[PDB]
Amino acid sequence: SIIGSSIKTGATSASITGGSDITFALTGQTVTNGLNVSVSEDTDYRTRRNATFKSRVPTVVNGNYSKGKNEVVFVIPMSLDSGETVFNSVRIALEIHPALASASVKDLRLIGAQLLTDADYDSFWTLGALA
Amino acid sequence: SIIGSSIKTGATSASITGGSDITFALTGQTVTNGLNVSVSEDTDYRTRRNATFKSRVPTVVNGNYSKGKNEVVFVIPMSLDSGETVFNSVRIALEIHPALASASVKDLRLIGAQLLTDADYDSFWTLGALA
Amino acid sequence: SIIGSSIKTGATSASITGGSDITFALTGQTVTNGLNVSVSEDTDYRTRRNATFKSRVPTVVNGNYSKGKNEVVFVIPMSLDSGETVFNSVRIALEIHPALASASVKDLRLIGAQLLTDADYDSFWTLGALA
Amino acid sequence: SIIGSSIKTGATSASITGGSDITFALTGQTVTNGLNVSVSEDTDYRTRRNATFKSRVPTVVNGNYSKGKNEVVFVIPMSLDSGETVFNSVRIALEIHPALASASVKDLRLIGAQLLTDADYDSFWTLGALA
Amino acid sequence: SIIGSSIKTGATSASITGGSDITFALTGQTVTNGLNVSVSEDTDYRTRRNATFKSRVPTVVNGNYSKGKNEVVFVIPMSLDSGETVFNSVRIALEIHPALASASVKDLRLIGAQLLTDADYDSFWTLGALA
Amino acid sequence: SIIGSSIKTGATSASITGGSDITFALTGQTVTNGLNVSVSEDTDYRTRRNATFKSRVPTVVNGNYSKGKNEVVFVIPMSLDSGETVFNSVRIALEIHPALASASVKDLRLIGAQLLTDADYDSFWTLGALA
Repeated sequence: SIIGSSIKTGATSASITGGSDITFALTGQTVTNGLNVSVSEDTDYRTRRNATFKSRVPTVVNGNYSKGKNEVVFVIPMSLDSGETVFNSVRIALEIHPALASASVKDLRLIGAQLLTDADYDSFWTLGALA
Repeated sequence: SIIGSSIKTGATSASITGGSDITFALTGQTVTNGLNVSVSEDTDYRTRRNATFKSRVPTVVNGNYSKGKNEVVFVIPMSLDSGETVFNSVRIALEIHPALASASVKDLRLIGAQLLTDADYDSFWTLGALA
Repeated sequence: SIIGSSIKTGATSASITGGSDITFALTGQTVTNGLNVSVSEDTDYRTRRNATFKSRVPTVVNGNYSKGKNEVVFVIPMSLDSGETVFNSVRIALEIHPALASASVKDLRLIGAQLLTDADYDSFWTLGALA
Repeated sequence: SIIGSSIKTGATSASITGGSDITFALTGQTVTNGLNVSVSEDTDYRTRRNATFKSRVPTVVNGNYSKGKNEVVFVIPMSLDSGETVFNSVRIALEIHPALASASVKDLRLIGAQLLTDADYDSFWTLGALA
Repeated sequence: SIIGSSIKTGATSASITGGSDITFALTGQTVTNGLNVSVSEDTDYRTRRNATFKSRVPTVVNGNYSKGKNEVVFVIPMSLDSGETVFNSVRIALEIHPALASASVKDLRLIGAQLLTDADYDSFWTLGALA
Repeated sequence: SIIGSSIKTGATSASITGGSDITFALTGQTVTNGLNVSVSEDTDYRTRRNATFKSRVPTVVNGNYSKGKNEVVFVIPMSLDSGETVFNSVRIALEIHPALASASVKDLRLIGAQLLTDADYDSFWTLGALA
């Protein structure tokens, strides 16, 4: 279902037919080049979904610029039966050279979002199935 | 607009209002535990957009499981004025522990894709703006 | 009057019948994982009252959490007759394990603040009196 | 909410709109320069809230006096799911040079209490949020 | 024009009759003792105007205070016909001893600004004239 | 207050609603590549405000120009309780490459002046705040 899948490029926008809200607040977990915001709507810190935003800037090397990198890491911590608590992590990193078109940047955001949420990729994401 | 942003958990589904289709086909670029599919709709091999799916399953070691990891990377190549061709990357990795709920797996997929597209973060991704 | 003193747990709130306001503003004195705010209402830099907020979040290590620590220190500087300026300190640290109830966190804040102000301990703080 | 917060100085007194009483009795835990009193109103020793009072006196060094230090440590012990029991600790230490005004000492007690209990600082104390 | 120039001291406030707005957002470039905010309104990072704020607070040596230093640097980047990209700088550093009058501090800010924006100095700033 | 501040670019001109005049006359202090003009209106040299103007023109290396540098430093001298006399400084240095737009030069002058004299930055300049 990965091979021969179809996804929209240059989409006008994307949206979500969704359920309840969730709201971020500042965590004050020291994070270099970024922020930590957790959801103040979960009641138990030991399992509060949080998210970390990072932004590395392009490097100026003798008139040549490297691509920059903007990461987000969203985390669901869960307490195992063993007592050891672990982390379920969705990470999305977007690396862009400044010379790319402002429109292609947003096309890239939306095409990644489709790669996450489309049904064609359900087997891949959930089961790990290649091809 | 990161601090205080609001997104949806337990969404029924996500969708996209957008333009033209793009179709994938298998590339055969060797990728370990993975798969390269490029678009058959772009014509120039230099600038032909391609994605790569890597997959690693939860493996049991010493009686208990290790969280598994499913990466995707979608790439827009562009030739720079200097001659070197550089890649523009969006990379989405998703690491799940086997104990997570089937429903919370899709909640992670949708809450991650919602961090790319939702206008609240629109200033973050484009401008690299921490606020 | 320590032995046998009585204070309130699960208080709805605490309040203060008192005089003039004092307003804080950011100082920029470098404080690691922290923040210096001094009063903009005192005028002399020598004797200008200032507070410092340090914050350390619960960090997971080897599958489980470590209790976090939030310090404050409020300082009244005074110049001594000998010339050396000395600081007068009230320091309030609060260490919470993530498993504590949200309500018991505020119960700790109020039961601690009630140990400063309640007249039973009034002889302890002023006179350094153990009884 | 820490930056630009307002608190009362030279307050006449502070109080607590509160719930049920709690009473301290002598613990006989050997504590240097101080006492241990636990609440005889909790029924299970393994989780009896206790408090420890310490008083270090000013040091006389050739006509010069160091500030003295009066600590209180209030502790909620809690039994984890792991079986290991840990301690939730509010600690309040007040360091005063004897030459400070008797009125400024009590202003310092009350200003620390406000720093604990005011709503402006809820985010800081609970979440660990700086600024 | 520099010799004999007249500028207002003890001014109430300064203003600017001008054109379009520009807004700053936090860059996420790591700066020692400092901050980087760039222009959220310029669309190409390669030429995004940005400002960097450094701050050092007065340091005390055995009762004697040192004048502190607040720097700002504002940069217009431009790429040359050489391909090399050069930074066009304006840097304003204000060094104040704590004992200075609160109003003399703001008089220094305003008198510095007049030294940039009065016509008497146009020849100096633009060309480098020393009369 | 620094993050999110708004300031005018492409401004026509800046002005100052202010108090009394002050006039400069040539000091006759020898300054390399520079000039010293002090205040003809302060009566005691010991505390006469003075300004020093330095200038370096763009230098050409085999056809390539170097950004030139125009410095100004303005000084309020004050004698301390120590007897020691310290200089209170504001220093503005404008470094321009010859290829920059004539109007962008004056826009830099005006935007630098706004960075001193806008309210958004009061906390930064006076105290040293970095937010």
